[PDB]
Amino acid sequence: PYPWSNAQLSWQRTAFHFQPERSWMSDPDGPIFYKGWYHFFYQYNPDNPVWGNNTWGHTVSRDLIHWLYLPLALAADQWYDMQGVFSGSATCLPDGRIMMLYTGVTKEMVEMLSLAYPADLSDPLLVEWVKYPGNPILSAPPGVSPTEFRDASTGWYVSNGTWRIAIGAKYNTTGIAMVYETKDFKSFKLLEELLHAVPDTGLWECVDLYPVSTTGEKGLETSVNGPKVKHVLKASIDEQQRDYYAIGTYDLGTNKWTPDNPEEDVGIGLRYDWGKYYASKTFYDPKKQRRVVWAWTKELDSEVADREKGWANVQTIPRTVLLDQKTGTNVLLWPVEEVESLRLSSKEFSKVKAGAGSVVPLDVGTATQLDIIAEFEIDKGYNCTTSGGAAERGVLGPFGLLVSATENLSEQTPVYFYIAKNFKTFFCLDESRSSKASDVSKQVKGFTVPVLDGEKFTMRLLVDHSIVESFAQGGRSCITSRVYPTEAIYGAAKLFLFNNATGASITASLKIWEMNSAFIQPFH
Ligand SMILES: *[C@@H]1O[C@H](CO)[C@@H](O[C@@H]2O[C@H](CO)[C@@H](O[C@@H]3O[C@H](CO)[C@@H](O)[C@H](O)[C@@H]3O)[C@H](O)[C@H]2NC(C)=O)[C@H](O[C@@H]2O[C@@H](C)[C@@H](O)[C@@H](O)[C@@H]2O)[C@H]1NC(C)=O
Ligand SMILES: *[C@@H]1O[C@H](CO)[C@@H](O[C@@H]2O[C@H](CO)[C@@H](O[C@@H]3O[C@H](CO)[C@@H](O)[C@H](O)[C@@H]3O)[C@H](O)[C@H]2NC(C)=O)[C@H](O[C@@H]2O[C@@H](C)[C@@H](O)[C@@H](O)[C@@H]2O)[C@H]1NC(C)=O
Ligand SMILES: *[C@@H]1O[C@H](CO)[C@@H](O[C@@H]2O[C@H](CO)[C@@H](O[C@@H]3O[C@H](CO)[C@@H](O)[C@H](O)[C@@H]3O)[C@H](O)[C@H]2NC(C)=O)[C@H](O)[C@H]1NC(C)=O
Ligand SMILES: OC[C@H]1O[C@@](CO)(OC[C@@]2(O[C@H]3O[C@H](CO)[C@@H](O)[C@H](O)[C@H]3O)O[C@H](CO)[C@@H](O)[C@@H]2O)[C@@H](O)[C@@H]1O
Ligand SMILES: *[C@@H]1O[C@H](CO)[C@@H](O)[C@H](O[C@@H]2O[C@@H](C)[C@@H](O)[C@@H](O)[C@@H]2O)[C@H]1NC(C)=O
Repeated sequence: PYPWSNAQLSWQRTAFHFQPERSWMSDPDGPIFYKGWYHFFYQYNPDNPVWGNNTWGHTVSRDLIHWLYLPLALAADQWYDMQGVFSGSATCLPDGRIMMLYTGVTKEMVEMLSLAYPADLSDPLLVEWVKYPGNPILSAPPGVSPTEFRDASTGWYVSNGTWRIAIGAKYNTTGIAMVYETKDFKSFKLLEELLHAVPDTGLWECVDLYPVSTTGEKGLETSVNGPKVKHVLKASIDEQQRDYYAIGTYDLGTNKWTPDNPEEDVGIGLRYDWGKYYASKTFYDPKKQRRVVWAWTKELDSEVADREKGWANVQTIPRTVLLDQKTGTNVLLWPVEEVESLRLSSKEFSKVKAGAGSVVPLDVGTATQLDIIAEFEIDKGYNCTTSGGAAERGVLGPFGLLVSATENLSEQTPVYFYIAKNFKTFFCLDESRSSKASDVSKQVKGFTVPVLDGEKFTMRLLVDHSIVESFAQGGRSCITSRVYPTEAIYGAAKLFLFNNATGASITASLKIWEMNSAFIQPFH
């Protein structure tokens, strides 16, 4: 347990990530774009920087970056949600109505579906929210435990006025997605056919079903279906606390979602992000025609420090989701382009050489609010999770960057590539020496990333105080983590290009932008 100082703790607050004024924040709730505003809701504890007393916080922005706080949307003030207003999604009907479905928890820990809607649809800020007088609207079916009945998805249209929603759950150890039909969002009929099921995964929370285009570069409206359309099915795997997705096809007539590759099904395949990244939710953005993904990153320090600093957890910069057309077997996640409006000034590092076992300093000034874009070239079984990080030297790795580093390398956070034997390219983030404090996470995170002939090894890094977001090969693989250094803070945080390979030297070109505050404050 580290004697954290006020100066060390205040430094952890983010400059441009969404974060409430104080206290605990969790799952993204009912993201929508309505009347010129991006709407974001989130699990929020009014009382303490720990999970509990769940309410829905509410915030708005013109651009998905410059957020403005609004009053609480939903409180724990009805018998059916007295134990908490858990997560939920929004469906926007063609008549202009917004239906917000959420799970409310009773004093007996019973989870039941409820309906909320705006008190005034003419208000673009959607400040006030009303709970349907006839709540609660749906309780667990005979095969599902009433204490584990959660997370209604955004609905998709069938025909004749009927919509479909997904509620994840489990049969014994099999993860499942149930589908309910409705016409009025007040009565729900359980379909006999499950959306999909995968053995040995466990509880599926926060289930997401959405379509992706195979030809374009735009997101698809949630109800879009066809023979040229593929469907991503995503679930939060409760037992692991990590989000998994799979690429497949969905048939309206059958209601079955079928994976493109059974060996990479939901829960046993790929993730949006290989780091700390949970309860991810997507919404369709009509203005720029994107599908955007929200996900929260938990603190990786001690609860003692969380209580000391008075706040816990952040949301990541929202990302676009698009099908990787060059592989056909993964998605591409990339920060929304509006993050670039935070860029103040740039510095370029052209063709910087880094020999075997070397470390090259990159003078950028302050290295705590950065947007880094780098390309790597190599001049003329492994597993990130069980590797020794940047210390484990190989013939063609590890090489990459050192963020949140100290002058004398006493604290460092490597984000790196590793080429192992055909070639498997690994992308990892190494926490093992991030901080001199022992009451923080020290794991090494990462996975393989596809690298195609003719491509340079590229990485993007978003450095924002206590949170780093990393992107390999244009977003084929992402790693989000938290850092809590004791010395590598304020002016003392440095950036390094590093090569700890033995067999080769690397040549990197970089560009580094300093990043402004998102100026997240209350609404005017
Ligand atoms: C979750 O796990 C439980 C416990 O294993 C499953 O219940 C078990 O179902 C078995 C059938 O697959 C039962 O075994 C045999 O039943 C047949 C029926 O003709 C008989 O020939 C023979 O005498 C066996 O007993 C077993 O009795 C039962 N175990 C318990 C403790 O209840 C459960 O399956 C689900 O519930 C049962 C009651 C059936 O309705 C199944 O169809 C149903 O799937 C597992 N849950 C799921 C969703 O698969
Ligand atoms: C790379 O190395 C890591 C760390 O060893 C592997 O992840 C670990 O997988 C273990 C299972 O193979 C998990 O350990 C336990 O599994 C048992 C099942 O018998 C559970 O009952 C128990 O609760 C444990 O969880 C463990 O969760 C996991 N460790 C960590 C730190 O994540 C990894 O395997 C891969 O990742 C895991 C999360 C799954 O997705 C696997 O399917 C997947 O293969 C190793 N990857 C390799 C060898 O390819
Ligand atoms: C590149 O690889 C080298 C070789 O692994 C890395 O140097 C090694 O760093 C580790 C971690 O700090 C050192 O282990 C330490 O040992 C000391 C006692 O000697 C112990 O007090 C610590 O608790 C820790 O276990 C190790 O000394 C050192 N090895 C060598 C040969 O230098 C180096 O850090 C890597 N470069 C990076 C990450 O930029
Ligand atoms: O906040 C409600 C919302 O969160 C979800 C998905 O994140 O899971 C709820 C869940 O998570 C909490 O569990 C423990 C609290 O004991 C805490 O360590 C963790 O950080 C929390 O996120 O709560 C129950 C426990 O009561 C767990 O089954 C589950 O992980 C989602 O299901 C829900 O809508
Ligand atoms: C939810 O609200 C209640 C009443 O306002 C708070 O007391 C809870 O705080 C927790 O419970 C009290 C009795 C004490 O043990 C404190 O240490 C706890 O944090 C609050 N619940 C949560 C989970 O923050």
